[PDB]
Amino acid sequence: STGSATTTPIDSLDDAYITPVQIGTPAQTLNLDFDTGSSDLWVFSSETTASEVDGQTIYTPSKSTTAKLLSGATWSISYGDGSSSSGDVYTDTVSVGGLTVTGQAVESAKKVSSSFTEDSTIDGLLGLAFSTLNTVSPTQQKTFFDNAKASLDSPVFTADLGYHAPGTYNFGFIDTTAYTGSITYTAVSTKQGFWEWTSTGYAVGSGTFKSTSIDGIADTGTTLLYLPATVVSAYWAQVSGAKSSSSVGGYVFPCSATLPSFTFGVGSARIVIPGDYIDFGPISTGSSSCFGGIQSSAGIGINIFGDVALKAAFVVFNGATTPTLGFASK
Repeated sequence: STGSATTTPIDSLDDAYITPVQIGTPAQTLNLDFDTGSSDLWVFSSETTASEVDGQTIYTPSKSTTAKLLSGATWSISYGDGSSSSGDVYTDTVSVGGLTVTGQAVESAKKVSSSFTEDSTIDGLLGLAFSTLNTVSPTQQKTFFDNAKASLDSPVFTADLGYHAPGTYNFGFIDTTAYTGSITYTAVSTKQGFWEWTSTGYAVGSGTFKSTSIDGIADTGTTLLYLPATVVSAYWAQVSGAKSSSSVGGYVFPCSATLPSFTFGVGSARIVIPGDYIDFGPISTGSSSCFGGIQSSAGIGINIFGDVALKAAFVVFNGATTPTLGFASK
């Protein structure tokens, strides 16, 4: 089997991407944030504290003839940006782009933190990291990908995120028309439960490539590109007026600037992030100070190849017995 679904930016800055997901019988369609940095599929629901729902579409398990309460199971998750959610668990039928999993754990939110409530466009998350990170207790549950894997034509999914435009998540096949040149594959460590890999270096604009190992995670659920302070300082030094602002919470730059590109290495291959992809617009409405899309990972504890990086590539998440990651230009 295979599946193919379009993923759409939630706003004009590509702050996140939503993908429609069918849950239950008859189908209830919710727009979920596909997150290769976590491993829970959770949804706003009829059980979510009413004051914490503001415009989201909810899953109502009592209206699904295939929903079953997973007795005794609870979940609770905290994300890198400080947001969180928790609740109980059902199993139900879940379909993505024509690919159907029966008996998928659907984690129903009883509580969500303010940032989730305040974002009306995201109805929940669909985790695509390794199932070892799943938070369901006392019986850990599998991700959608893990459940689908054996049925897929090939044990892979691909992320093709757009810049200010829709893109595609595919399951079970590689669309050879969706990228240019070749796909370069690179090793993955699953030791921390992430799609963790090592970039071979970087360049700023038309500058010379610096060969240096940068360990980090491919994370569709993180907006920006978080890299070591040395790398980030080298980038922003090429932008007149750019500075790190503790009050704003990162590097800012004059909105009148033309940003240089940023290149990252995948083996001997190179992915170029155009300068415009690094512009996240005014820090507040009407400001002439703009927020940068490349930020320091210092004090996160890990480097993160988030959407800023991933949307410059066609990315293969290869879930073979020994997982790997592939990157192509597009």
